[PDB]
Amino acid sequence: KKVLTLEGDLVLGGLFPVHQKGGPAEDCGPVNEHRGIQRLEAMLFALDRINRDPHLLPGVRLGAHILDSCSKDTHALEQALDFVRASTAITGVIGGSYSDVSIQVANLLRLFQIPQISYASTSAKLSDKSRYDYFARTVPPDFFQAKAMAEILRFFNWTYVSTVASEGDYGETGIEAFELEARARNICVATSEKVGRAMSRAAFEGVVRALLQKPSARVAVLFTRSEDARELLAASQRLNASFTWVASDGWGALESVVAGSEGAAEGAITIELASYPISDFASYFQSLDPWNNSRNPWFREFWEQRFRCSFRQRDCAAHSLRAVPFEQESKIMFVVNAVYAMAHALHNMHRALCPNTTRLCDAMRPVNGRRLYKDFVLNVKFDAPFRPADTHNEVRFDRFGDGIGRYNIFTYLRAGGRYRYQKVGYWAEGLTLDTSLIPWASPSAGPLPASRCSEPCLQNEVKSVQPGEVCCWLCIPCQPYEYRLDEFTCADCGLGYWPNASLTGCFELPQEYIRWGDAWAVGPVTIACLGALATLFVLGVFVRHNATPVVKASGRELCYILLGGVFLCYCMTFIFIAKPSTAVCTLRRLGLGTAFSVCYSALLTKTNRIARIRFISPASQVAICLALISGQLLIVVAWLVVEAPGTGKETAPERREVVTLRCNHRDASMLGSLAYNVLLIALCTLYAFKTRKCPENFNEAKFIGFTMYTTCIIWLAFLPIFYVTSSDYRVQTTTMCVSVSLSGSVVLGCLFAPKLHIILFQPQ
Amino acid sequence: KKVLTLEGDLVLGGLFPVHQKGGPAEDCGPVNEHRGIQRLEAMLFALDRINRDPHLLPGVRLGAHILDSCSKDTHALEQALDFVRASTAITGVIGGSYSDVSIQVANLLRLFQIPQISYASTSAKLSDKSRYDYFARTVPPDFFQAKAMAEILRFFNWTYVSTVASEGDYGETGIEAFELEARARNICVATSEKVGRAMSRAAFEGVVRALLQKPSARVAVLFTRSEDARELLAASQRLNASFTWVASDGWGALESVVAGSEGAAEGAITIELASYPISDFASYFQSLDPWNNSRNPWFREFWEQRFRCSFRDCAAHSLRAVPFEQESKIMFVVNAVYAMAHALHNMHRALCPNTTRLCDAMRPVNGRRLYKDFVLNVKFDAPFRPADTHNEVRFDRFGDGIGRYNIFTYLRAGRYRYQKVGYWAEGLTLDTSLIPWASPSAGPLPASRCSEPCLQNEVKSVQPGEVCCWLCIPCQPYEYRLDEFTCADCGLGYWPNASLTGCFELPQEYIRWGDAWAVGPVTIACLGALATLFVLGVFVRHNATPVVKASGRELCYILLGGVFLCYCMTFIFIAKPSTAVCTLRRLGLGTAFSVCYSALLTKTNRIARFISPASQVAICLALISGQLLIVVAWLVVEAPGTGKETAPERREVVTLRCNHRDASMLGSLAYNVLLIALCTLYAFKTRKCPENFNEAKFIGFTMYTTCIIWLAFLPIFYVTSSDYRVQTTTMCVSVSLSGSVVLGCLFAPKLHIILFQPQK
Ligand SMILES: CCCc1cc2c(NCCc3ccc(OCc4nnn[nH]4)cc3)nc(OC)nc2s1
Ligand SMILES: *[C@@H]1O[C@H](CO)[C@@H](O)[C@H](O)[C@H]1NC(C)=O
Ligand SMILES: *[C@@H]1O[C@H](CO)[C@@H](O)[C@H](O)[C@H]1NC(C)=O
Ligand SMILES: N[C@@H](CCC(=O)O)C(=O)O
Ligand SMILES: N[C@@H](CCC(=O)O)C(=O)O
Repeated sequence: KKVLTLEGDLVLGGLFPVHQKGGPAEDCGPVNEHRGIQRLEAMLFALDRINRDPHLLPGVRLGAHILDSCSKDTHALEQALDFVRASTAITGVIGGSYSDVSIQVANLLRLFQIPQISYASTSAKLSDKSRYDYFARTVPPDFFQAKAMAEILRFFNWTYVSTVASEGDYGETGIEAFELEARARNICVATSEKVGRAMSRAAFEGVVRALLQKPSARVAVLFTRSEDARELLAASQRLNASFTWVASDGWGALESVVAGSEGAAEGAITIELASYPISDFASYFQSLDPWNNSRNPWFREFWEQRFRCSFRQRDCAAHSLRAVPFEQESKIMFVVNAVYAMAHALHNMHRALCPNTTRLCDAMRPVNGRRLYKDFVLNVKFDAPFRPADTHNEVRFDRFGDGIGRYNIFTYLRAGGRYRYQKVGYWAEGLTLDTSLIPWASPSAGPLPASRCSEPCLQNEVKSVQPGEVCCWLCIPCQPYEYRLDEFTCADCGLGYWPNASLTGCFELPQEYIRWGDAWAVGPVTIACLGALATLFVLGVFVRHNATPVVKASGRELCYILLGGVFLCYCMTFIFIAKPSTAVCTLRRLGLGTAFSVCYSALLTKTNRIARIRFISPASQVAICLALISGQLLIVVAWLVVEAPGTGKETAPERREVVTLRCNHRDASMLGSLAYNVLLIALCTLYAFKTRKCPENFNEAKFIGFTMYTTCIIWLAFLPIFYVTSSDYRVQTTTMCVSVSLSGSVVLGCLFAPKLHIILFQPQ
Repeated sequence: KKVLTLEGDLVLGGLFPVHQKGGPAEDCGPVNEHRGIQRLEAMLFALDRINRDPHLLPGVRLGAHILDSCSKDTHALEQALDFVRASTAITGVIGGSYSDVSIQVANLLRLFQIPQISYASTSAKLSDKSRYDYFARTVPPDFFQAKAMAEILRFFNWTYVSTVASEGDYGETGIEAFELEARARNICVATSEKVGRAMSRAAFEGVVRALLQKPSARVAVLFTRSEDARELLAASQRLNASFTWVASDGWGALESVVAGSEGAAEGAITIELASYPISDFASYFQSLDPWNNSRNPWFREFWEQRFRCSFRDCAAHSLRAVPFEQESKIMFVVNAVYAMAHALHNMHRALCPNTTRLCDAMRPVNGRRLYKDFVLNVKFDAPFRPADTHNEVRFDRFGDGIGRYNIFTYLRAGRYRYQKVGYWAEGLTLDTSLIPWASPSAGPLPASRCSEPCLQNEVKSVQPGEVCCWLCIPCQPYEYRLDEFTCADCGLGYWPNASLTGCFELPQEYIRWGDAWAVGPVTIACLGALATLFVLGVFVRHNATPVVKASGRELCYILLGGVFLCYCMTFIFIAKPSTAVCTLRRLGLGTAFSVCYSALLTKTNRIARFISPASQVAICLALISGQLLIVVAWLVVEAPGTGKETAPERREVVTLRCNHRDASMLGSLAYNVLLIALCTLYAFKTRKCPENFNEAKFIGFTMYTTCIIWLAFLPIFYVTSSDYRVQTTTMCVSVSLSGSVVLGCLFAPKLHIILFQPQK
């Protein structure tokens, strides 16, 4: 209901938010001590400085008609009728501390052609000159704050965040640009909330809970007014929640937002417009008292709110503004600039429109607002008022009547104890953060907070993206034989190889075979050596005593061939344990049959000659034995011609199983040669059953039959053991040896023990 | 720049979109015919009918001051300055069509206390009476169309959808409400697009292409103004793109939107406010011609545009010959005018009781009184109503209407037409028979979803909070799925049913009686049993024969019996296991071996060296009963049971096994081994004299052979403990061979000398 009026030739209107938006019962409550009173005193100070300037409007004195908007658009629009009710007359309006108020006032003012310059309105909608064609401002739009915030988020690897925004033209227009800029930097948003004009504490707690619903998103982005930010921070403190805040210029660097909720706000990052303090305004504002500053109608209420006193008790005289500290507001410069800009415009008009006189002129009595705005408002160019030493600034408007984009970045920190605000880098055309000043980001404290949906998969895991969400992937493990060729897919190697340590490689593994130094090779080798030594000893004994009647009673040539066969029977253990080659496989295929053929042929001839006792000479006997041996050899030669002498490396469903080196298919030759021997054995047994006759010095073929029986029992009992363990061929070939050696040892003991018994125990 | 003025005692304002929005070049474009001239003539007709009624304002003549908004808010406000310049006087303002114009005008009018009633304005923001405290309307808000659309997009199963909006209050608020309602029902928005105030053809084509980038969403939900819809349809026709359109009342049922783009628009579904046609208005409009309708300044431009003629050969045409199609919202305009008239009549009756002409008290009408006590409390029969209807005019606490809607489809008959298929008041009802593609035998319904349904055997896993999309995953071949999200184990020894929800205990397994591995011995055992029966019969018959007389005992008959029992035991090993079968196997094996070796223990003892016909039998029976004692004690200690086996890589493989472990048998075999070491020892000590027919060296040979067999067999058993099939085959073969050795080695010479060569 109050208005500030100062007489002058030309009157400039003003609009400031002196009072905060009251509650339901009352339209307007408490006073704004920083964004209200100080800005108004700045405008008054600029007017006073202009009115004693000889170079700027020497003969024209500027008046003022200042109103209060009370942070509400309807109240501001109701008050704004005073500017247009005259058509005293108002040339232009320096106003706007909010975007809704500015838009509503511009919509009304454009119908009467009244220029308007704003000092704090940063909405992008106002750059459309087809809708708002009477408007200028000294601040940049919100097109660049979204870019700055997106780059700040991208710097710290924050890819999963949450946006809280306010309702109107500042909050939604800013968040749409932030969402576009996030899209252009591969970022992703989880949830979105909005705050209404009328909101209670319970709804704020609901917003906090909705933010807490997603635990992975620990970063909250705010495009909010100061009151909404204060209430949200208070609610978060009450509910004991912890977030890392990134806020717009609504929070700025105000101390009232974080008053009483210091614990919740610590570690936040905020953006503010770049500015400097003015030295004259401090000395001007620190000399004001209610008994001299009569022209301001809202000063006494501010005095009572500030110093907590009352003029009724006559106790407010002691207090003074000098003793208490002074913290100048950020946008004061902008306010001063706006006023000076308008002044300069009018000066140029007065210089061009009528150069004859210095006072006002009959042509310029009713000022034209189209000419003034279109020609002179947008073409102003001067040096900034009260500029700090060694710094250069300038006052200009773009095509859209907007300012220049420069911002400063602040953190809230806990001192060594009171809380203060510090610069952490500029932002002009690209970020320039200095990470040393932020406490939460020096590495002594800990690693930087995290805001990702899903953690990075391991080198052995692969990524399969879930449809509908880029930021979140599910890790998977590859088969143990599989290597990871690319980030989102892995393949398997060709059989015979194994993944590299880095798992981006294929490597041929260790070919495995039985080795000489193994105990499983040592044992059979020792047994074979002992058998060979025993055979040599028996041969040496028979040779040494070759003239005794008992030795002469038996054949000597057949004894020698049988001893040689026994020796070959033993040597095969050693042949069959040797590393496979081009020659060793041939010996493995040959010697088994050769040994059986030699031994069984010797037995056959011995029984044949005893049974017959034609062609009984020691040479007919040698010929028959050699023919019987050569028969088996014929088959081996044929097999060598029929099949291929070679080897093979295999694999099995269990791919881990190493590629063993084995000989080629040996089915037909071995089994057939089996016949070259088992049939011969059967004939020998038959002739032994027929040799029971004509007893010789011995002719106890009861021993040869027993030998054959024991051999059949032996081998025939290896067949169950084999299938039992068809794997581990290295241990598989630890039965063929130990059966062949046993058969040979049975034959040797059977044939030689009675003769040695006679040789030793009796003279005969 | 032109104004329509009619004199009267009281004046009502008006605001209609007579002209379409012009381009960058000019302020005002071509004339708008349906939401223009028709509505303006409806208002004029309502005023003239009110100005000749016995019961409503009999002594006061109402005037009019009607302006043009040209589809722009800035132009509408510049024109609306005329209403407040008096502060002639304006009693009320029958206001905007589009929501932006209404909001802009209301912001200015609330300052001077001038009531306003709108038509066709459906924005939700206007329901907030803290800001627009002088605004009323006869149409419901946009809070219910979102519900209607979300239920049409759920009757048919659509879940990946796209949205297109117009910049401004109407489109943005509507899309926000629709998104909330869709989330509430599990409907998910694929992509979101916006249309600006000034958009070129390339921008519309870009919007179409952006819609065409995600290809599962084939349904587009438009909540936009009519001109944007027309331009988007033209762009879609040019680029040969096909979608299913769901539109709000901005499209409505206008023929202008679908002029020349019939192919792209076919099959669309739109929503319109519920209304009826008035019959007096048709003849009123159809009777107009430019020579007598001189009070309307915009009529000649409409005539020129409509009939394509120039007044500078215009009299040949007539409006009666052409068909007439009434616009949907004529009733609402008539209702608004009548509501204002009734409010003024009631106020006049309250304040000027003794006169019919205006009195001095009402001379400057008080806006705040008329609106707070008379406008919101009107109630009357809706005028020009159908013969059997009950529509009434009233306002709620927010000055709103009742929410009822109709639903239309666009089809080809060869002319095209709109067809009504249902309505929405509080619950959705629609007839799918009238829709061509929704009718049966036409084919499957158009589909739009993130993921197709999972297979029977598969399970879906999704990220948390992902309510629409689903990622299917195959469960393991041996797992029972608890619910769609998570598969689980079914149970050891069980396999999942065919339906993948049931589970069934696997069948057991035991040797099939026809496997050749087991068949081979059943035959060997039969042959051995036949031989034992033969030998027993021959020796039983010829007891008189001297070969029987020479040895003189019955341990031979015992031994034979034992041999027969050993073969019957090898019959009983290859059998279906049970408790009794386990006991029989665990008794008979030891019994048969101990019997045979005890017998030959007797004969070796007897020939080693009081020897009596009963002492030898007593020793044999004592050794047998000793073995029976041991086996019975060990069977009492370990109760016989049956079990089922399973293991780490068992893959549908079940088994039946005896509860007794293999190693527990070992003790009995140890016993028998010692027995053998004794029999052999004695057979070694008596290796010289042939007491009768050389019957000692044959006994020695038999002892050695049995020792060889046991030495060969024992490790094969331990090595083959791993595999059961080979174990049973080897056990059967070894036992059968061990019996055959004793038989053939000992009983062959006696049979040969008795039968083949009788010489005793
Ligand atoms: C009563 C009858 C006694 C006889 C037995 C007998 C016999 N038996 C051994 C047969 C056999 C077994 C497994 C093998 O797989 C193992 C392997 N092989 N190469 N690498 N690993 C290979 C061969 N071979 C032959 O000479 C051919 N003569 C005879 S006389
Ligand atoms: C952000 O991510 C990049 C990508 O690896 C990394 O190099 C950079 O260090 C991250 N930022 C910080 C502050 O660690
Ligand atoms: C939509 O899904 C429900 C759920 O199974 C189903 O009952 C209904 O039939 C579906 N709609 C149509 C048109 O089939
Ligand atoms: N930039 C803020 C104004 C805040 C202030 O007055 O400091 C807005 O446009 O909403
Ligand atoms: N109901 C639409 C206008 C559509 C019409 O003109 O009928 C709105 O609120 O903007």
